[PDB]
Amino acid sequence: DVCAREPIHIPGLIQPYGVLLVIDPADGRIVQASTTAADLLGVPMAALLGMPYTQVLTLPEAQPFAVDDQPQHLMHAEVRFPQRATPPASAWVAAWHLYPQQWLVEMEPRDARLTLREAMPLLRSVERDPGIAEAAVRVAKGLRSLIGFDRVMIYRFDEEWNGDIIAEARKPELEAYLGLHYPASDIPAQARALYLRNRVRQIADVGYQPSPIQPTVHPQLGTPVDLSDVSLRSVSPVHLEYLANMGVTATLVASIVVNDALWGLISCHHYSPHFTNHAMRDVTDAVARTLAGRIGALQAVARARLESVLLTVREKLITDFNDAEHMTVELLDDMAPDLMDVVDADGVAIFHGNDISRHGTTPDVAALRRIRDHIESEHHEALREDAVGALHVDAIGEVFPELADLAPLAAGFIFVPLMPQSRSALLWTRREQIQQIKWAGNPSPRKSFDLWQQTVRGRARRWSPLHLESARSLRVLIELMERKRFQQDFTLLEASLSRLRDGVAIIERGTANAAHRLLFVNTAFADVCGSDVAELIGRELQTLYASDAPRANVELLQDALRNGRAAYVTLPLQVSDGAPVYRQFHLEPLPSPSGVTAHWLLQLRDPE
Amino acid sequence: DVCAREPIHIPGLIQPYGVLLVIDPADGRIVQASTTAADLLGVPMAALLGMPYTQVLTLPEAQPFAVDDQPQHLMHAEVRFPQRATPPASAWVAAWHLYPQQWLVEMEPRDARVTLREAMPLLRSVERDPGIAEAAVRVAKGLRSLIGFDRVMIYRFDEEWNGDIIAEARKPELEAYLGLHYPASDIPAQARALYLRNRVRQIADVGYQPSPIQPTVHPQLGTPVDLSDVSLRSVSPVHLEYLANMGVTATLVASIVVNDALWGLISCHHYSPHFTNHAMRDVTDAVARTLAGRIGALQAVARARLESVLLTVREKLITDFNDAEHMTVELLDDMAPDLMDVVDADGVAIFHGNDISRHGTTPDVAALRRIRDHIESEHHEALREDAVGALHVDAIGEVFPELADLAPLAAGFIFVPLMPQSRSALLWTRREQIQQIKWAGNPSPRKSFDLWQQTVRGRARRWSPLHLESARSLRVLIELMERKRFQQDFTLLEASLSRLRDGVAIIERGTANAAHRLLFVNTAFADVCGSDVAELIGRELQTLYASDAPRANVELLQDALRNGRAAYVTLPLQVSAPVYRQFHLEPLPSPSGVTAHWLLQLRDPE
Ligand SMILES: */C=C/C1=C(C)C(=O)N/C1=C\C1=NC(=C\c2[nH]c(/C=C3\NC(=O)C(C=C)=C3C)c(C)c2CCC(=O)O)/C(CCC(=O)O)=C1C
Ligand SMILES: *C(=C)C1=C(C)C(=O)N/C1=C\C1=NC(=C\c2[nH]c(/C=C3\NC(=O)C(C=C)=C3C)c(C)c2CCC(=O)O)/C(CCC(=O)O)=C1C
Repeated sequence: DVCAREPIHIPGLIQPYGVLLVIDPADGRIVQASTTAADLLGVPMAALLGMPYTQVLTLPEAQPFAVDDQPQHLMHAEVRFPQRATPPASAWVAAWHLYPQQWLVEMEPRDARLTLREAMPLLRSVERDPGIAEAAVRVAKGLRSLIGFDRVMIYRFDEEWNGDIIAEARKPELEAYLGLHYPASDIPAQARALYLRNRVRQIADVGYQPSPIQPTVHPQLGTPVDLSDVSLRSVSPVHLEYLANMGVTATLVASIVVNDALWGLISCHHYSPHFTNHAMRDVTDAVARTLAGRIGALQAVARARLESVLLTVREKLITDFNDAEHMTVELLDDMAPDLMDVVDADGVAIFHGNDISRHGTTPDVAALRRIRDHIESEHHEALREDAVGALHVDAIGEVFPELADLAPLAAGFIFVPLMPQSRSALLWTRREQIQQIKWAGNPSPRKSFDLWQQTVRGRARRWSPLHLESARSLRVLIELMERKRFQQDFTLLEASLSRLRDGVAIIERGTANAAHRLLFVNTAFADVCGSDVAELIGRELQTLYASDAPRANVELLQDALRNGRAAYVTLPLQVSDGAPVYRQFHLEPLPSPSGVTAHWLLQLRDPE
Repeated sequence: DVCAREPIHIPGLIQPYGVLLVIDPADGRIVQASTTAADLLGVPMAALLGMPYTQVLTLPEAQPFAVDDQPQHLMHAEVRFPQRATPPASAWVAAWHLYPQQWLVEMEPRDARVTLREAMPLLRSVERDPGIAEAAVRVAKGLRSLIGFDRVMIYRFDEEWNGDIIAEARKPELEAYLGLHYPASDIPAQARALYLRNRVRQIADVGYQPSPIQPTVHPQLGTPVDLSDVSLRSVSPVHLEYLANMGVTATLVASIVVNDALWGLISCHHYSPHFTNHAMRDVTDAVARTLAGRIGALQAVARARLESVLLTVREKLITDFNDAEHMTVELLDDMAPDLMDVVDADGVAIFHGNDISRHGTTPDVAALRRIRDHIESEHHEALREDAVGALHVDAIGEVFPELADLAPLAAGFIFVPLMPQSRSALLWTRREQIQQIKWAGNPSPRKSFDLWQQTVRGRARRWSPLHLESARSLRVLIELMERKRFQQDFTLLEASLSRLRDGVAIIERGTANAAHRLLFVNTAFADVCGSDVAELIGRELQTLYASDAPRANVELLQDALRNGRAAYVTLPLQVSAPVYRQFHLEPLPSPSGVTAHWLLQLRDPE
């Protein structure tokens, strides 16, 4: 928090190995310059300030130019210093950063002796490597041989922005850092952000003399120099403290940017001073690029493969579960392996009112009932809201402290449906996975990096979002269960109704513009009318009584229908053939949650 | 296809610019060799054939070796020819393809003339710019300046393997090819497949003299040379015809391979002869890979963004839809915008037995009923089986020719559920999207490339697999609808039966375990007994009649219950006067026909 609040991009200091000048794109005048400029360029800080760059420039290659909006970056090219008699003992090379209001020229030694063509057999290998692990180690081993670093490691960022050394290539005599876990605070967010912008950075000598930009703020713009893109940018004195405490004298780290996000870093350490020249710096850029590219592709194909297997298994469960009308014991015992696999659970428990069907490695029925009871609690009603489609825990003891135990079999779980009481419910469980976090430290930078193995009990393997959506996708199985149950009970009650002696009908109350329709009619009611049951459903009630029926008796029926009340009247029926069939109409209003009657029960006593 | 039928990988011919030899990994002797070898190597085809390679070429950088299974490929390295009195008018460079039974050495001029270093500002720029379009044009403009080709274009493959020029950089004086559509037959599957294997190919001069491999078939293996990995491999005379008809003299194309699949190509044309040396072929591979990597990342972020918006909206619909027990008109009118957005439809229609709730831009009720009827057809049962979780069409006229019209509003659609009849159903519709496809020809290769704008009607915007999964994920609302309907009807029937004047009870059978128990009982049946409805549920049919009942009348009831048949007997009940009543036991239908429940009714005295 207070660590992440540090400029780091505007230190007003550079590394002493190179020289930096700030040029005004209108005049070509040097507005700001680092103290290291005076010694190489010839002219001291006095006249060097406010001087046209061309008088101290000898660039045989490309030249700087005006930029409209998007800045342009020119590569390291030969630079010579005319206002001095052979100032360097080594070849010098200058890079340009051209922004609309300022130009920045950074120059550093060429160095020579070591390159892109020799990196190609390595790049070509990782491009066709299977799995991130294989590529990561190939890159560390390969890069360690290409540049000459004492140790090269691939630092993968995890979900909480912590880090893990997943690959390492080092001098045999060195203590291995492989598999060591570092907190998220070691690389604060403001640094991580810059590591997407500036993808390769070097520290030639940890604890150097930082060379400051003479006018710290722009003499006419009043702004500090945004050294985000300058490779010479002086690094944090907190990181330089950490690096000295770790015993490293030189650094070179390149970002692994997968899908426009910092996936990890290629961290190189040298326990002696080491300047990585523009050439080696470009080679490490190419390997980081290729490694980020392969990781992404492998991750993309993986997801794509997993999603299609997980779909088949889901679609089989939806079909198999629909096809069977009565949910037998062998049905669920066949379903169980695929019902666990879809979400990658260690066990599953199917609930249907007091009954529980447990499969795989799950707690006992008493505990599965203890877990379900606890979730549907009034106390845990906020959890079900804040949950997305299914409630899930990675560590039962944290979320549900009263279910602290049960962690060995149901440490993690996916509970569906989010609706309380419900009758039908699915509970996927993952058992405890004792995790061993290999800290290189413990919880201003740390002096010691001693191994500290934190043993974490009561947690299960994290539910991947692929497995959480696979769960949400199977909510349809809960509604399948409920529908089929109400369907079974409804047809039973309809069968009992359709075979009654007394002739009954369920009337749906109309509206002002709608009329009262027959919703249900039994064979005894339909036969007294003449028409078959199917033809009479949806027929208006006003149809059933003869278009002759007395005013008084009809108005009594209409008054109850109008007011949603009850009626008992003898009315003649609309005769299909002849004989006047009078029946006594017993209209009774069926209860409504609002008390405002929505349906009636019409029954016509069968004479006996 | 008669196009793809051509085995373009075994032509028995090479491009004349380089030399090819087939070496036996046991002896090191040259078994086969292109006619261009004799002139370069010194020794003519006569003594050259069957000669140890070591005698005819000295390699100071890289040497061949034995391979066990997986072939190895050595890069272009310096090659010198000792059997000739100064044969190099230019520097020569040799590449090796080492297979377990054969070695293949292909050599071509070094050419020289800053390269991989100069490509770096371009590579760093594409990996940082947003959107495939921006990158594609950057690559064409950039690559045109790096390797000086007259025109550079980015050819993106579509769903039906056709191709579209999405980016172009050309000599100003040249007629633009940008936005032109080419058929899938122009690059046969045979070629596309090879373009995954061999990632960069060049034609130095279209209509060259093809130099053949002297023993066309291996002298001891009897097989033709699989030139699939060889850069000198002679190209099809059909493409060379096409290229000459288009007026191009030189070509260089590199594959854009996104997630191990051919996404497109970087096609370069030169209207004068042009040989691209190993170095610029490596530079164009680096840009093709960086562009393929940028395309993939942008596609990955896109999916990631879409999946998270589609999720929120889907869970907004599952909650809102569950919360309401009464499906009001304003209910569905509130749901409608989010119900259309989840699948990115232009309209939606909710069905629930004869009723239809139309929202957005959708056809009329008569048409929505015409469509639904057509899907649940007997002669269209093959579609719903072959469909995954939801049936969907991109162009209604193709799949359903009788539904040829309707396309202006329901050109595309997603229908859920796949089960026929089923009272509840959702139909998402996308309206027609008239496409203007700009052909460079018309339907042996075409002589003319004249513009032909096909005005494509009757199709809608393609249903992304993400929207299709967003649809499958909302199958739960169809089951929500059906559950809530059966629940509403069941409580209604339960309320009704619990009046009726006549005493009613539903008897569950006494299978093996237990006896025949009361499943349901109405208030009229419970009152004649004495006990309340709740206490009487679960009780045996034996417990509610009191020990005063005659043997014969009881045995008549017992006989029907035993056989799963019907009865009608007068039996006394439990006296809380004994109270006799007409026991009318009727067997309720079963799917097996084997009776599982009965309807007991006791006619109320009148
Ligand atoms: C302010 C809190 C910090 C603590 C505590 C600490 O240890 N570091 C803190 C701050 C910063 N770290 C910065 C950069 C940084 N951190 C790492 C971490 C590692 N490097 C390693 O080699 C290993 C293990 C071998 C670890 C865990 C790296 C690699 C970097 C970047 C170094 C580089 O790119 O050169 C940082 C930003 C500094 C800057 O770039 O200006 C801060 C403030
Ligand atoms: C049917 C056969 C064919 C017709 C008709 C036709 O026109 N070509 C046919 C066959 C083959 N084409 C092959 C390769 C190929 N085709 C293209 C297409 C284009 N290139 C362009 O520049 C444009 C428009 C500007 C189109 C359209 C391309 C780029 C290639 C690959 C060229 C290369 O990689 O060098 C082949 C395979 C030939 C081979 O490589 O052996 C056949 C057969």
